[PDB]
Amino acid sequence: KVFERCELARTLKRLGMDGYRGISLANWMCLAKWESGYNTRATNYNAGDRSTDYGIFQINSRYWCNDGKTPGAVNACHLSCAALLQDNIADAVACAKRVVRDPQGIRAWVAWRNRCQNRDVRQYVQGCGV
Repeated sequence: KVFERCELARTLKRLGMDGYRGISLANWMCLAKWESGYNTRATNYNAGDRSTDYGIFQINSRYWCNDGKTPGAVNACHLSCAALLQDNIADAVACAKRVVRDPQGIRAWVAWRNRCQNRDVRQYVQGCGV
């Protein structure tokens, strides 16, 4: 599913993402935007380490979810990477919260640092009433 801006915003907010660990809703929105364009079926394979990024937040199979074909894989989120390509993003949000619980925070995602960190990200939530 490809969420519309404000539709994604109201959802992430009801799932307790606004301010989760000091991270604003606008920031989560910015990450999802550049990471997948709000598309839950996004995927990206990394030939270097044989891993794949899944979903709207592009959660990597090497450390977070199990896709069954990644070497030295950990399943820190304890779920199938397939659960991360579903229309209902409850599991993706839950695993996203787990990722940011590590010392690095949202900085774990290179795309967030390059396109969201230290920049005005207000446009992402203006007009949604969140």
